[PDB]
Amino acid sequence: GNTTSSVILTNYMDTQYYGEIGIGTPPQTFKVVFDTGSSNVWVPSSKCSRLYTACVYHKLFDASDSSSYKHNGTELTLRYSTGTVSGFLSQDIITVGGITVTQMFGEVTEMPALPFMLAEFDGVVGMGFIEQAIGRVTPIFDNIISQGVLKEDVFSFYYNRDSSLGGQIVLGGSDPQHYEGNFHYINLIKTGVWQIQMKGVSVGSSTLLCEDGCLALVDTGASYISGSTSSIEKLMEALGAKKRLFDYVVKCNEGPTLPDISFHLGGKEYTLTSADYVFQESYSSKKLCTLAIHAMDIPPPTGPTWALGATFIRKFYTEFDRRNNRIGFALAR
Ligand SMILES: CCc1cccc(-c2c(F)cccc2[C@](O)(CCCNC(=O)OC)[C@@H]2CCCN(C(=O)C[C@H](O)CN)C2)c1
Ligand SMILES: CCc1cccc(-c2c(F)cccc2[C@](O)(CCCNC(=O)OC)[C@@H]2CCCN(C(=O)C[C@H](O)CN)C2)c1
Repeated sequence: GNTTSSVILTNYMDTQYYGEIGIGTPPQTFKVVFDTGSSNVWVPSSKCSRLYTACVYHKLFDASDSSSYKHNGTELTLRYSTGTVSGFLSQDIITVGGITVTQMFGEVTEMPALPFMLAEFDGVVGMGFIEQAIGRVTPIFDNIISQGVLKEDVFSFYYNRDSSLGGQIVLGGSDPQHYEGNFHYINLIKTGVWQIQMKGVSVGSSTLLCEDGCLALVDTGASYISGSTSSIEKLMEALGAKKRLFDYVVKCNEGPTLPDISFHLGGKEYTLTSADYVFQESYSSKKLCTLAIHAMDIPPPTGPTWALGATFIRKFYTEFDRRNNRIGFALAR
């Protein structure tokens, strides 16, 4: 097949990037985040108790409203760093862009208030490998490969700066409009996860972290860049940032003067200036500005690892290659 189809993404405050997918006949619309860090697709369910407030505020899937719905009903539990969602498995036809697929997805009957009452998205579409899929359910992208409609077996991500297009994901290729130059490709350490070897982390001129090498998970569902607590504690100390309850902050006036942060991947230096990784709401010295970096300790086998999230993707257009098991990087525009 020659097909390459694009899905438009809505950018909410440079934290949450989501798009729309139909489910069933007639299609039921859902706002979903496309996450390379998880392999499962799930949406809120009409069987979700209203005692969970998230199921009131978000859109619910009604199985009996779709004639293509096929019952499964196996228990499913997904674990994130934030907590757990629970539900049961179902199967229906899912539309993404111009592509339709019959897909096994979760129907979530348990949706904790924290985080999900802060979610502008209804659900998640896992772009990860089947190796990470709870219940070993075929991921959506694998079902798309089987259809052989794609021009290529690769898919790419584009995240924009809030201010116009929000963001775009392309299935089957990349969009030259949103990147310049050529892609620099880096192989995955192993199949089953989107992760690449990182040869170190630099603050300004000196490389202060990840000196002997570390893991970098490219995560399209990650809002920030996240490293191990040990790494971050040293990074923020070097930047002079102060730890709040949630975030790391710096005096808003000092933000533009913070040094650059470079990530060394595939022998090349990937730099993020203070303008890239700092939220500047004001430049006043009397206000504190949030940093787009924080600490998250990812448990093995996946961790300990860095996570390169929207902060990183925003500057660098990312191509995910299934056929060759590699990740391309190009300057975003
Ligand atoms: C479906 C992923 C997920 C799971 C749990 C909570 C949230 C969530 C949330 F409900 C409300 C606000 C913010 C978040 C996140 O900031 C990411 C939001 C969507 N990602 C996006 O657009 O990246 C461009 C998360 C907050 C906790 C740490 N996060 C993760 O661990 C996400 C994993 O990297 C991806 N599976 C981000 C999102
Ligand atoms: C703003 C203080 C803060 C710090 C750290 C985490 C949260 C948090 C949280 F606890 C629970 C849910 C969602 C969030 C955030 O989505 C960021 C999550 C990080 N994800 C990640 O690294 O994925 C790999 C925030 C939710 C509100 C909007 N956010 C902002 O950063 C707004 C800033 O105040 C703007 N200056 C993100 C909040």
